[PDB]
Amino acid sequence: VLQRRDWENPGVTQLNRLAAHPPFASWRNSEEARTDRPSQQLRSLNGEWRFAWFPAPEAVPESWLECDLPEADTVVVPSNWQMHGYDAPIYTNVTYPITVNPPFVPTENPTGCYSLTFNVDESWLQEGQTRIIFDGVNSAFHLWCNGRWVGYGQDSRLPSEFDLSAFLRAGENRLAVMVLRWSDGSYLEDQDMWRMSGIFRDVSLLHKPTTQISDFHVATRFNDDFSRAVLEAEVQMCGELRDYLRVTVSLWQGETQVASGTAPFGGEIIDERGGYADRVTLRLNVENPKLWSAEIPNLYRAVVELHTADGTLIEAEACDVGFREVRIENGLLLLNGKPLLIRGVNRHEHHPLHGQVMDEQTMVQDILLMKQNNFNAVRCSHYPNHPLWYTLCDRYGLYVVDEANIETHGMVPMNRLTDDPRWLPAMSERVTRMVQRDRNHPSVIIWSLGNESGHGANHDALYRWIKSVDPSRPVQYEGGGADTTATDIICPMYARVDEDQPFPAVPKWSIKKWLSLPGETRPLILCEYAHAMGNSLGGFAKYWQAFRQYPRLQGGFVWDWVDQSLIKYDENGNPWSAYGGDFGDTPNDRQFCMNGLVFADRTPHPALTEAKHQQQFFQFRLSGQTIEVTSEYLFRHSDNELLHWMVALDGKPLASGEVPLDVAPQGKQLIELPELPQPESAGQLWLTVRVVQPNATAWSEAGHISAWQQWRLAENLSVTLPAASHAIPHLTTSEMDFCIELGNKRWQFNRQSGFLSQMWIGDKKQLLTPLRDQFTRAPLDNDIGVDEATRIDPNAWVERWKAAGHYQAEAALLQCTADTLADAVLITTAHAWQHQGKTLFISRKTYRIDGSGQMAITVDVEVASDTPHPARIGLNCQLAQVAERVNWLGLGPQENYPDRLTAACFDRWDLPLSDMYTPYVFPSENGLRCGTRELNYGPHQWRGDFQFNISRYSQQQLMETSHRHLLHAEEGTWLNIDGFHMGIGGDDSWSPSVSAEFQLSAGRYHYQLVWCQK
Amino acid sequence: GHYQAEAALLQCTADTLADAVLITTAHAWQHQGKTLFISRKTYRIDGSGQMAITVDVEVASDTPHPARIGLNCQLAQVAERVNWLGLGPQENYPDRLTAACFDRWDLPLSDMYTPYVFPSENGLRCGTRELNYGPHQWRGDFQFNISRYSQQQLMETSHRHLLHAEEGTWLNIDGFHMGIGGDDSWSPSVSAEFQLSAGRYHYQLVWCQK
Ligand SMILES: CC(C)S[C@@H]1O[C@H](CO)[C@H](O)[C@H](O)[C@H]1O
Ligand SMILES: [Mg+2]
Ligand SMILES: [Mg+2]
Ligand code: NA
Ligand code: NA
Ligand code: NA
Repeated sequence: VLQRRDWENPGVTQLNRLAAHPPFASWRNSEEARTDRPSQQLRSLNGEWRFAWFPAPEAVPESWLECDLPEADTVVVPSNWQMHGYDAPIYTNVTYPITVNPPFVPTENPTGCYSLTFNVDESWLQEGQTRIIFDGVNSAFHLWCNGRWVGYGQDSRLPSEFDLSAFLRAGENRLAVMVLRWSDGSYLEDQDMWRMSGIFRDVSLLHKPTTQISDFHVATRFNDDFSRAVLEAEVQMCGELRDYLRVTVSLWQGETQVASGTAPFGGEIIDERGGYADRVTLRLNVENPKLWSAEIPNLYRAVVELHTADGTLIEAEACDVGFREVRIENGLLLLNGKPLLIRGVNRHEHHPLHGQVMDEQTMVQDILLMKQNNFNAVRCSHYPNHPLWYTLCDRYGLYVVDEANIETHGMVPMNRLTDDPRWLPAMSERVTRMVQRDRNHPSVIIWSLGNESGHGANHDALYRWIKSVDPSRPVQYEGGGADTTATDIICPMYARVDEDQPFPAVPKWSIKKWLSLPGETRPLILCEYAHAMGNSLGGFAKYWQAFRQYPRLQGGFVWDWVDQSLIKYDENGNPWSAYGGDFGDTPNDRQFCMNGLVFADRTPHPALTEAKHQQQFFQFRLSGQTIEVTSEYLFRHSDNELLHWMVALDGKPLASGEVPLDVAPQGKQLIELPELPQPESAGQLWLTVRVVQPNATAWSEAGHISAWQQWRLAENLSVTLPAASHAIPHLTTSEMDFCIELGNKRWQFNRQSGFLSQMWIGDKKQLLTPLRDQFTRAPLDNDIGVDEATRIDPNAWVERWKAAGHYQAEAALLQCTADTLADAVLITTAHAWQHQGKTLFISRKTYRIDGSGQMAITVDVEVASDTPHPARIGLNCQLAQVAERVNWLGLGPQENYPDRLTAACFDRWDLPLSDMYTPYVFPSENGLRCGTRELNYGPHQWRGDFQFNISRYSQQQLMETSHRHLLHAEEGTWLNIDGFHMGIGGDDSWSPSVSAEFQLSAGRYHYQLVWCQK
Repeated sequence: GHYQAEAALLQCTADTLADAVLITTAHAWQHQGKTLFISRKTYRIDGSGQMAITVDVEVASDTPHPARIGLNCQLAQVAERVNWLGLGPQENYPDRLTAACFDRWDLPLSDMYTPYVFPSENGLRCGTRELNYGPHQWRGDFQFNISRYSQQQLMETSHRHLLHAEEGTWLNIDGFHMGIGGDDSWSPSVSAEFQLSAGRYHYQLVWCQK
């Protein structure tokens, strides 16, 4: 064992490991099997185990096999030992966490010694077979039972199983598991995620009779219109063949048996040597079957009884059966005859506390959120999941892409292993043992060959293996250019909608162009798109406009579901979110582990609502009085949906109402609105419709909003002049300052800087920092890309801004004059922002303070055409006032940006100040709200047509601080008011991704604001 | 009512600045009680004899997007040459300007008119920073056409040969101009990005004699 070094041999991926197979419970009562109640023959060995850590496997003492070590501790299993503090988790993306020297791993290979003293019931050893199942061990392990070696296993994401029947004694028993952190297996586990290890999934003991169901496959085929099905169940036995032996496969819907078949063993003749005498295929006819889909996850129950002809049950197995067809026809992925539109998301198995250990609660939590936010599909990025995941997806209704635990991203070139026949054995085990495990789950609709491992001949062989073994499911794979011969689906990652990215060998064509390349017929579903890293998902709507226009663009899987942040603690025992490099870990890829639509604790990022809106299942058109509602549901009718409409003038409700939605799948409903009441005052009428689900479901609460849309109706422009003012403001001129006085209000303009330096209400200052122009933002993740202090990327927006000096450019005053008028004082200014002799921006302003006490600020900016386009064109100032609430008439309520505002609605919004800050773990520009016409904060009111954000953090603190928890609330409130703001992008987070139409490139910019106290 | 919309004055004040005079105005174009467009303007005339016109326009969102947001007038002058710094030499519109080049152009006044057999808007040149005609110079960032033919005469005349040179020179200077379309000629074919849909529009001119 010490001598062999099997963890450094891709030829040895297991020793004495049993065959893979679908979930077994070995029920000895049919009814228990039918109802899926716990099985006395399936014991869990989860809980308190004994664990010790070692620098290498050589440093594991001989005594540990026979005796528990005193140094060892009592830990909970399943667990990742990094999460218990024993060593550091490593976050790396591409570059391997170990030296690239296949198949060799580091001599210093962290070794986790697990042990358990447990009882085996006598009954279990008198008859039948007792096996141990390790659902997840990262990354390789040797197993001993009662001091005797049992076997070895690799592949972190599939169960390893061993027969312990001859190793177990009655009474107390002891398992010894030596878990290696790195193995030849590691070379195929280079996923972009936290690198951890240990026994991290369930450990259990299964008892099976000596004569047993060893394997079983369920299949369902249909007639042309799905009105008749045939369930086909292949069952294989182990043990002695006997004439009295039978299998009954019976199909239940609730408590009704709908079909049943019983046959002896011995299948049809297969070749010249006969057939499988140890197998039987059962064929059941089902009339008018209830079809399975994510829309309506109709399940049947299938119970497979192994028994004597005379009626003695030997054992029962079972699975949920979902009657559905998955085929690709004429270039379209069809489910039950209908073209799918995949509203998907990639989801790693991550928990901020427990690491890579999963639990029902978290999984259920994830499914509900996904379904509540209009997702219908998930990708198992990039390994087979905890077995409960599929059960839940079967039951709640989600399309799953099941992915082999193969990623060799770090290799050079990416297919160095996958094109090497010597790695085919290791690879095949990762594909084949997956298929054997999950093939009966209806929620799995697509098989994937892994992730980011180039395209090698090994992929082609495995592709064909699956197509041969399971015709029911298309096979996809992205490596080597996303459209190789190893994929039934064009599945690129981060291909853009309109923009070609013609990388050599592996181009990412615009998805619209990709479909029509000469000879191409396949459907396109993006395996990864819209990289939700930090403040992101800009341009998301553009994907969905395309998905809907093009039949063969059948959607994609967002990257990704949840931030991979871990929980650390400070001096005071206060929790904070940690990313790459926060564990002494190096080389690291810092915050690249947080691309989630939700935080590690499952709190939504702002972007989640944008996804929810774009992935709506009802589309709307307006034509005068008529709302046309179109259903994008393929199967269900809108039987738990009513339309809630509201007409509002500038946030003020006028008319409302409800209509029940009665829409057939893919059908249309015309809702005729009543004659609307005439709005008195001036303003813009907005119509808002919402789709509300009256009844609670398995996945949502009563009143859950599933879709919404807005339209501008009538606008009555204000023509009424404000009534003339008695008072006239007084200019108090100085060498250094222009003061303007009216009532208790006082305005000061510094004649050396050119900016409003101060305002007074009564005799209290309102500003801590003068009102100045701003052309920069605290850079987003998308602004940064793969840019770091040691490796400069000159093309990332932040570097373009930096090199051009946007951040360090000083305002030179060109002009600052004062004029008194009939009813107003007029301050005129001009500033030039220069860096090293170049003039980047000229800002020409006028400040018109009149008798009403309302300062009308007019701003016109020239931006030099050869300077990189600025992040924003606006003003900032630090206010002295700190209010509890922020109130505005604009897009909201949540954070929105120019290329991410479709989900925001125009209305009157009122939130606490803290909600106006988005706590991105890597702090940046955040909290912006667009199309705002009025902003209120304490005694202040601004009016116009602007974008804004308001917080206790400066753009300077946001860009100088690496983690959210290190931010300190500054004195007063920083306000950012922008006439214009650059898009956030996020088609990926490693190249500039902001589309041309969201870049501030017009050259000349104009916006006007009205500042008044109310 | 875009074609019979009457201008209704809302504000018209003057102020003497330190070194200039400022004329602030506000207009509403109305039809059947509906305000279509509001035009807010400042005219600033300083010692150099330069008239800086600042125009801010509101367009009601529920009115069809207008053909142009600009200014016009009939000049008494009739010159032989038109000289401009902008896209040219030929007629160009926002959705048909890729062939035009930015440069100093000098054409006879006739060339600034396109003789389409059925008369319409014509002769426009876009992205113009300076226009010279006789004594006059206009500066900013605008589009313009310049001819002996008013919009009114063009739209009322069926054939080009029935056209008569009016007295003086009709000038149209647009801050913004709607696309011309053409994907077909039997349904709206002007793309969204070339429709004047923003709701609020700003442009600025400088007028002076040279
Ligand atoms: C950084 C790119 C060169 S690779 C890029 O990294 C991303 C980071 O979240 C994801 O892991 C993507 O799958 C991968 O293509
Ligand atoms: Mg090995
Ligand atoms: Mg990768
Ligand atoms: Na489609
Ligand atoms: Na990542
Ligand atoms: Na930062």
